Amino acid sequence: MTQTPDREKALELAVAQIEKSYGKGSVMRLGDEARQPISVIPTGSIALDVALGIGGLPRGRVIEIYGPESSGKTTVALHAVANAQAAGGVAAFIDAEHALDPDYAKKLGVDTDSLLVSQPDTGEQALEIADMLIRSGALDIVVIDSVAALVPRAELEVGLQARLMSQALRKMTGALNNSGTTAIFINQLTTGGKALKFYASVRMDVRRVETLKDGTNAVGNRTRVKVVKNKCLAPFKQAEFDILYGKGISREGSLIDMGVDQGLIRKSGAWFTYEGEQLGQGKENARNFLVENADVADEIEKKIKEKLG
Ligand SMILES: Nc1ncnc2c1ncn2[C@H]1C[C@H](O)[C@@H](COP(=O)(O)OP(=O)(O)OP(=O)(O)O)O1
Repeated sequence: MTQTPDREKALELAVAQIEKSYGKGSVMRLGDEARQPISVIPTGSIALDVALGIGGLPRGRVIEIYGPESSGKTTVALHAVANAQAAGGVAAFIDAEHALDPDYAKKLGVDTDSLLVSQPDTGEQALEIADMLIRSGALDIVVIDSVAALVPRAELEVGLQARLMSQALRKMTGALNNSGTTAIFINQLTTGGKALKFYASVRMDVRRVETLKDGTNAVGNRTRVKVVKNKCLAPFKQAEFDILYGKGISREGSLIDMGVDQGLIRKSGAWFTYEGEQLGQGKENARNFLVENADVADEIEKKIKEKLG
């Protein structure tokens, strides 16, 4: 063929139909401008929020946060919870690991007192209780800690967990689209993950990069999240942030990094300057600066969201 102009129109149609038959996000161009939804649960890391393209987690979708032991998964999830609550939303936690430490959760901004916690007796029950809560249309965000831990009733008394997820997720997936409840599934390191991989609209890969140090010992860790699946925005985008031991995700920390990576914060050797005055000498001070000077911190957050979306 020798075509050229009529191609960008035929393709356009193709896409358009693919879009309508299988839903928005069925095909995209990695370079495409992300759609901008109304509601979205911020993750608490401006970087991860943009890597997600929509500023936060989508609603009414199943999210999957997988990765190895102590990567930041539960942290990231607990944050998405602390934000859903901040907006006056109610959350639930389906515990099948019995490892949730509220003291920490509270420090992140979680209204632990109002947190609906469940601890099922079988993997089926877990999803059932999940579904039932979901359908009430009262929940905003539901976190199910560990897919690996939802053992079927049978085993508790041959690919059972696989079938279990499949069915469970088939049913649950519809109720979510109609309730606007986003559900997060934590995954270790794949059992029933085989299907979750497909039902999931967003799939994040969290891994621990470096053990953040500063003179003394490791006061935190540098986490790297990679969205390997994103049906709401072009996928394959990654982000890095710091989780300080006991503190969680350093918000300001992202403000700085994301700040300089957008020309909003100058770096003149150890010094972090922001449109005139100085923030501090050394990322930590800069960090500390923003944490006690919330006002400006918010200013920087606002300006990056104004510069991208
Ligand atoms: N109660 C706590 N107090 C202080 N730091 C904590 C606490 N819980 C977790 N962390 C810190 C230490 C770890 O480096 C980091 C782990 O994040 P986390 O979200 O708990 O990872 P994860 O959920 O992927 O792994 P895990 O399998 O251990 O549950 O957070």
